Amino acid sequence: KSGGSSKNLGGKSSGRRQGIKKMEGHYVHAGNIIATQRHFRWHPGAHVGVGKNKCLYALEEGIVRYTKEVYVPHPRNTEAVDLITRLPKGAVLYKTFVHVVPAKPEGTFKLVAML
RNA sequence: GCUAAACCUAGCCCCAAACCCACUCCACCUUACUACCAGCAACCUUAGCCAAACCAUUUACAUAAAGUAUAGGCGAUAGAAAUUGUGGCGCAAUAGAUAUAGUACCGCAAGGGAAAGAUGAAAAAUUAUAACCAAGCAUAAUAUAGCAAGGACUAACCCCUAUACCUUCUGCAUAAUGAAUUAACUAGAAAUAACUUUGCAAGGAGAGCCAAAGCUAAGACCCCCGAAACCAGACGAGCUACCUAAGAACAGCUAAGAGCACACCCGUCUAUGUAGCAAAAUAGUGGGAAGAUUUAUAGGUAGAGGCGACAAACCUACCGAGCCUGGUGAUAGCUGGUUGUCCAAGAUAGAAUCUUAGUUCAACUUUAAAUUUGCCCACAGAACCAAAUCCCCUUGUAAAUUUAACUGUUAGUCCAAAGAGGAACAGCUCUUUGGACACUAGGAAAAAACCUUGUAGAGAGAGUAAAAAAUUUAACACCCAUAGUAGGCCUAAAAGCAGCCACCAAUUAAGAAAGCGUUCAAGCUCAACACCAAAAAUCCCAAACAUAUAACUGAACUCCUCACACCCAAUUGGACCAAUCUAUCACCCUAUAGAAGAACUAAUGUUAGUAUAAGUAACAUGAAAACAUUCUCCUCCGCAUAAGCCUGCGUCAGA
RNA sequence: GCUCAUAAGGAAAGGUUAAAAAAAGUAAAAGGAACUCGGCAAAUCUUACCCCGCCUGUUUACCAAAAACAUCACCUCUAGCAUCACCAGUAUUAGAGGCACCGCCUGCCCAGUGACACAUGUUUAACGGCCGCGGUUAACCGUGCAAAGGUAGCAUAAUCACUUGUUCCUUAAAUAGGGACCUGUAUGAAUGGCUCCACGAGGGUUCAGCUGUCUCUUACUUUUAACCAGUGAAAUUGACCUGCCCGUGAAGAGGCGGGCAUAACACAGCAAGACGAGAAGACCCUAUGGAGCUUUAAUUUAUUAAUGCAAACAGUAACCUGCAUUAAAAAUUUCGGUUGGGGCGACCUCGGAGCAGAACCCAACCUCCGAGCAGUACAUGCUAAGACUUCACCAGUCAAAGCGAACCUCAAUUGAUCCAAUAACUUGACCAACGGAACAAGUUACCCUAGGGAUAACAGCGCAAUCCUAUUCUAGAGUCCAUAUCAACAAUAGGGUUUACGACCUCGAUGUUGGAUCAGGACAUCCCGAUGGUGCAGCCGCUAUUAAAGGUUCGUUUGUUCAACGAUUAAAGUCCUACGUGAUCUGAGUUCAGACCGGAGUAAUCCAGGUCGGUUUCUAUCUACUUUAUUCCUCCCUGUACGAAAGGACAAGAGAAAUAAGGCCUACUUCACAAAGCGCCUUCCCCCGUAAAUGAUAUCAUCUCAACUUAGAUACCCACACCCAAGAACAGGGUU
RNA sequence: CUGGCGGUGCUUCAUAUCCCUCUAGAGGAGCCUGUUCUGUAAUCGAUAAACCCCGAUCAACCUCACCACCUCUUGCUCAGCCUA
RNA sequence: CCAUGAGGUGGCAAGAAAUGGGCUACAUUUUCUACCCCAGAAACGAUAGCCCUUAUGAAAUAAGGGUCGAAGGUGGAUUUAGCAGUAAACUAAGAGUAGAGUGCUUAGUUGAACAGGGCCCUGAAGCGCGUACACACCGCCCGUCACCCUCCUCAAGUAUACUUCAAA
Ligand SMILES: [Mg+2]
Ligand SMILES: [Mg+2]
Ligand SMILES: [Mg+2]
Ligand SMILES: [Mg+2]
Ligand SMILES: [Mg+2]
Ligand SMILES: [Mg+2]
Ligand SMILES: [Mg+2]
Ligand SMILES: [Mg+2]
Ligand SMILES: [Mg+2]
Ligand SMILES: [Mg+2]
Ligand SMILES: [Mg+2]
Ligand SMILES: [Mg+2]
Ligand SMILES: [Mg+2]
Ligand SMILES: [Mg+2]
Ligand SMILES: [Mg+2]
Ligand SMILES: [Mg+2]
Ligand SMILES: [Mg+2]
Ligand SMILES: [Mg+2]
Ligand SMILES: [Mg+2]
Ligand SMILES: [Mg+2]
Ligand SMILES: [Mg+2]
Ligand SMILES: [Mg+2]
Ligand SMILES: [Mg+2]
Ligand SMILES: [Mg+2]
Ligand SMILES: [Mg+2]
Ligand SMILES: [Mg+2]
Ligand SMILES: [Mg+2]
Ligand SMILES: [Mg+2]
Ligand SMILES: [Mg+2]
Ligand SMILES: [Mg+2]
Ligand SMILES: [Mg+2]
Ligand SMILES: [Mg+2]
Ligand SMILES: [Mg+2]
Ligand SMILES: [Mg+2]
Ligand SMILES: [Mg+2]
Ligand SMILES: [Mg+2]
Ligand SMILES: [Mg+2]
Ligand SMILES: [Mg+2]
Ligand SMILES: [Mg+2]
Ligand SMILES: [Mg+2]
Ligand SMILES: [Mg+2]
Ligand SMILES: [Mg+2]
Ligand SMILES: [Mg+2]
Ligand SMILES: [Mg+2]
Ligand SMILES: [Mg+2]
Ligand SMILES: [Mg+2]
Ligand SMILES: [Mg+2]
Ligand SMILES: [Mg+2]
Ligand SMILES: [Mg+2]
Ligand SMILES: [Mg+2]
Ligand SMILES: [Mg+2]
Ligand SMILES: [Mg+2]
Ligand SMILES: [Mg+2]
Ligand SMILES: [Mg+2]
Ligand SMILES: [Mg+2]
Ligand SMILES: [Mg+2]
Ligand SMILES: [Mg+2]
Ligand SMILES: [Mg+2]
Ligand SMILES: [Mg+2]
Ligand SMILES: [Mg+2]
Ligand SMILES: [Mg+2]
Ligand SMILES: [Mg+2]
Ligand SMILES: [Mg+2]
Ligand SMILES: [Mg+2]
Ligand SMILES: [Mg+2]
Ligand SMILES: [Mg+2]
Ligand SMILES: [Mg+2]
Ligand SMILES: [Mg+2]
Ligand SMILES: [Mg+2]
Ligand SMILES: [Mg+2]
Ligand SMILES: [Mg+2]
Ligand SMILES: [Mg+2]
Ligand SMILES: [Mg+2]
Ligand SMILES: [Mg+2]
Ligand SMILES: [Mg+2]
Ligand SMILES: [Mg+2]
Ligand SMILES: [Mg+2]
Ligand SMILES: [Mg+2]
Ligand SMILES: [Mg+2]
Ligand SMILES: [Mg+2]
Repeated sequence: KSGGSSKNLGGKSSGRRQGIKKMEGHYVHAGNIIATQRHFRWHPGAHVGVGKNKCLYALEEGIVRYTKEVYVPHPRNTEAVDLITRLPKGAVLYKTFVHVVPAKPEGTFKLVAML
């Protein structure tokens, strides 16, 4: 027995727990993490921030909603521009975005005093 | 009825209170119980087990301050002061002091250690109580068969049923340990904190301690036996190893640490013995037997040591270092056990750990309480390199979150599918989804895991779920033969089959040839025409019928009369209760509260008697006789003494 | 100290019979070691060899008595001296060591350790070592390195498999014994190499004699056994009203599912089972439980002696005490985890790919890819709503804003407490055994203890990777000729007999192989019986089926079944029986303590290396048991049938020999009023596998898984008391 | 006994000789010149005094009698023979 | 014996590998110029190609005429002859090549040292010693392992033949 005992070590990693934390229809508050995962899964949509680990987190109190909108990234990403140019005429990427439909308003004009 | 069973009084533990004893007569440090004569003696840090999962520094010897400061491989732990101020809710011969006594017994020695008895006013009462109560036997031996029991039965057996208990482990009669019963003893002491009920309240408690509803007081919770092994000093050279002083022994024969051979020293081998003669024996063959020889007496060498012709052998039957005392009831992830009745809830994804036989967290489970949403939920929502899964309103329901507690689980096995390595094998090792087993019920033969089925009782009632293996392949249409010829290439040769070509066509109507056999041709058929699966070793294993009408039998499942808390491992929450003492009327034996040395089918548990092999193994005493005496055999044995014992086969009376 | 057998000293037989088994003695018809690993009890009394040890002597009282231990002889080192020994001694004297007398010898090396301050070197008779690559079965060439590179010598060793060596004998067989070869690659010199005078309870062979060890055992006495009288234990027991076969069953059933059986107890033997009975298996494994031994493992020098300093006095311009070093040997401790049993090999932290395919999720002694970092600012600044969170915790990740300036990329890429530096921001780990004791090794076959078949060596159990047996298409051979016969590439069925594989009860015990008596069963049949084919002119042969009623040798070696060989008969078959049977036996060794040979190891110890020897218990309780024809040789068949000659048979009858069983002492022996064999008599029935009349499905033909015919139980029996050929008692026969 | 030989002894000579002194050149590169011969169809004889600036006083062919290609029996020679 | 011969075109004349010799020049009077012996400076070598192939010719090796006008670096033992027209320098004709240079025969000019001492190396002559040598030191030669091989001695246990028996 040599060269085939257990030289292929290293595979002893636990689960990273990276998925969806607030499914669609849930009343998420401002600041809660919506999901965490590697590689841009759900691109940022309306009222959805992005941290450093390519994660998402709600910014306003509302219900989470997912749609399929066209993808038009920033010209900075030369790789994205190249991939787009490599597509034919009638071609669309259609990525998965995330939205947060706001419920409450930003404020209300209340009566202070009668002068 | 033999053997048995009980008596309870002597004495023990606690403190409550004082501080105790001690030479008539001789004798006692030499060899202790010895009338008598010329020689140093004293003061010493205790170690160690154990806990930090090892272990070195470390670990204990009135109240409050305060378990604070402080010290501490700053971790396990240790831890001050100033200030303060004359009886038993005991024991009653396996209990109580070990005690009738520190008695024999082990013993040369330190050292360890038990029981004696049972009526009373008269035992200078003759004369016995009332038999009854466990274990072993008699009155009284068995009469097909099989966990010693049930339904029964008019009856014992005969009929059907069911695989001893506890512990472990996923799984049990298993052939895994425990066990002969009986009587006695024998194994959960409490903690910061938490729950319930009393009393007062922003205060209570009989200074001190706690206060954004708190404190006080009570009730309720933390097992036993079991090593190897260390420390300090005693006791041990009377046997073994060595040394010292003075003594003893060694026939004879042949002839010098010479040879054979008495006594004598040790035992290389056989046989018997193996609970024997002996916790190391009996005969010869064995080596020596004027010398490194054996031994009588006394003294010296004692464990971190002594000794040692090294056997790492011996030092009082067991020496890789003898026993005792006090630390040690040492420790121990480990074997074993952990006592009365009944009801209810009650099976776990994983991680860390000098770690996978152990511990913590998480998760499962239990108790009391405040809150409201817990599960299948429907459109929809949830990725570029198949069964599926998450959220999910109405809808079935009544379950879920949290607070405060704390023990218990955290080694699993099998089945259907995805698999992973192995041989697309293993009652093979490990995951994912579901079920079962650890929990009873009816079957597949005896089955854990397979099919059906759960809320617990009776009735000599009714209706159902699962439920009984089937099946025998081999013929065959079997009438019948001219020729252009030996076509051509190679083949001396294959002409019809060593090899290739086209494969025509005359027979009236069909192969330049589909097989067989020829070196080669010779011969025999055919295409077509004319009726035509079993075998392995103790002996195969339920009797058994193909022919009376499809439906029966078949549970702890459902129903019928009553009332229902009365079928889980570990754990948890509750209702009762045999015995004793205490305070209460009782008083032919019971109630309210206070306590547990409070409740035995087991811990190769201890004490006492008794079954079991078992009347089996072991065993002796030479013969006749007038018990005067005589006869047969053996002898390396016998005489006195140093070592050692203390009256230990003579008489008198009874055993 | 005495005569050691006599003037001393004692009674081996409680009484009857002599069942079975064992032991102590007497003899034995032919052999004298041929059963046996061994000449191991009893008798002769004895001849020649090898290894080792100088010979005597001692060792493990209590399993190993030696090939070990010690020295008369040689050699190494230390000591210049007197009052307790060493010493009332003095260098030829003593102390500490290596080897083994005597003879031939002790060849080389201080790189490394130790001892000598020897002015830098000595010491190997101290610890230890004496080499490799290509060549006309090798000298000598080309060389590399150090200390030399095994010199002499001995040889298949007590010397790692090769090993049962080669080689010639010793016998009928020789892994037993011995004459020579280095090739012993790991022999080889006072860790001593070789011969030899005497010797060995040391370990292995052998020539002429020897015995019951066996061939084949028998008769007698005693011990001893049974009954009648007495007393009188222990190991052990859950209760037993206790059978057998098939299958299951925590995996070998007297109590389970189905069948066979079963009147009651008692003695006389039994050791197959009740995984039988005595010891918390001694072999394997766990223990942050121990102890012995060894140092260059982690620590302290308590103690001894010498060193430098201090006080301590004499000199000038000599004893104690305290502080650190050195050698000795002393004082405490440990020897981490995984391993489909333990060591060995490998691993110990983290990220990704498939298992885990569509929220998360899960296993690495399953197959892979990577990292203890890498590049520019230093607003990588100070604050703070809400969340994710490697399935716990400790540890990690995103973030609206608020103040201050604007007009980071990557995937793991790491480090907790205490402690230390630091005036103070801040920093300190290959703690990788990476959730991390502040630093600790090797062995135990001299081991102890608490436990484990959670976890091993033998079994049982399940698989069938390996093998064997049969069949299927023929590939290929077999002179034409696949299928008389052999048989590739594959598939279908049976095996658990070999090697493993899994550890499911059996480590508070299942005693391990051969060899002895005894054998039970199965046929994949070696032979005796019957058939078909054949490369069958006959025997000798080959193949396929039935038949297990029977038989299945004598010996030489190595402990080994297996393993080689000599002669037989027709054959010297396989397999299971817990590698059948140790409560029937055996010890040869396999698990032990001591020693030797070569090696590993600085040392203790070990080679799963080789041998010298190594206490084998049981008093029976239960179940169960304890009395009924086989072959070979010979004679008429004889030289027959068969050819080309050699060669050479079928059946039947008869004589004799053995096998196993049933009997006897009158001849022969052991011997005597008996019994036994070596001596003598008897032993008898076919076995299902084939070949044939007669005809249909299938008017042919045709043996019948269509109808019908051929080779196709006899034996023993069932009316008190004395002796016995009957018997342990009981029972039986005779008693004119 | 003759001779050879001697790092063999003694004595006498060497007059560019053997040294004690002195001259131009080889021991530095290119053309010509040779040799053993790898190219080849290609003489190569001597290959240390006795052989190479020897046929060389010269290798476009003539030197070259060596083969790629053709030649002949009277072979200009009563041949060539440079084939040993 | 119908060539192993020679005759008709072609060729070898570059160095696998080793190398002597003739010329070019390795520098300060090298290379340049005047006085026909009145001085200095940079401190110089087409060595071969290409055509006319010169010298000829069927066909061209140092070339007379058009392209290298530079680059090499007096070297260590040893070596050649030279006692004076010698060593060393400065110029021409030509045997022979049809064909020629830097070679060779002849014809010319300038012109050293020491010209003295010894066998230490070498050669010769006279006396003499030794000789295992004689195709004569390039000799004989001694001892290391042996095939076709010729023999012997020792050797523990073995097999065969043989003397002694009775002279007791
Ligand atoms: Mg992975
Ligand atoms: Mg403790
Ligand atoms: Mg501790
Ligand atoms: Mg005070
Ligand atoms: Mg008492
Ligand atoms: Mg008491
Ligand atoms: Mg009774
Ligand atoms: Mg019963
Ligand atoms: Mg229990
Ligand atoms: Mg238990
Ligand atoms: Mg288990
Ligand atoms: Mg049992
Ligand atoms: Mg409150
Ligand atoms: Mg003594
Ligand atoms: Mg002794
Ligand atoms: Mg012996
Ligand atoms: Mg015994
Ligand atoms: Mg002796
Ligand atoms: Mg003697
Ligand atoms: Mg004597
Ligand atoms: Mg002790
Ligand atoms: Mg304890
Ligand atoms: Mg542990
Ligand atoms: Mg147990
Ligand atoms: Mg109890
Ligand atoms: Mg329940
Ligand atoms: Mg750790
Ligand atoms: Mg398993
Ligand atoms: Mg269960
Ligand atoms: Mg019900
Ligand atoms: Mg009791
Ligand atoms: Mg027991
Ligand atoms: Mg008990
Ligand atoms: Mg008995
Ligand atoms: Mg007697
Ligand atoms: Mg008797
Ligand atoms: Mg005889
Ligand atoms: Mg005999
Ligand atoms: Mg035998
Ligand atoms: Mg034998
Ligand atoms: Mg023998
Ligand atoms: Mg003899
Ligand atoms: Mg000796
Ligand atoms: Mg012993
Ligand atoms: Mg002995
Ligand atoms: Mg000695
Ligand atoms: Mg001596
Ligand atoms: Mg030596
Ligand atoms: Mg060997
Ligand atoms: Mg008896
Ligand atoms: Mg009796
Ligand atoms: Mg017992
Ligand atoms: Mg069974
Ligand atoms: Mg049983
Ligand atoms: Mg047992
Ligand atoms: Mg045990
Ligand atoms: Mg301990
Ligand atoms: Mg300990
Ligand atoms: Mg392990
Ligand atoms: Mg978490
Ligand atoms: Mg902002
Ligand atoms: Mg971690
Ligand atoms: Mg660490
Ligand atoms: Mg540690
Ligand atoms: Mg040993
Ligand atoms: Mg096994
Ligand atoms: Mg063929
Ligand atoms: Mg197991
Ligand atoms: Mg075991
Ligand atoms: Mg055990
Ligand atoms: Mg047992
Ligand atoms: Mg058969
Ligand atoms: Mg066996
Ligand atoms: Mg047995
Ligand atoms: Mg020893
Ligand atoms: Mg030796
Ligand atoms: Mg026995
Ligand atoms: Mg009996
Ligand atoms: Mg009985
Ligand atoms: Mg010629």
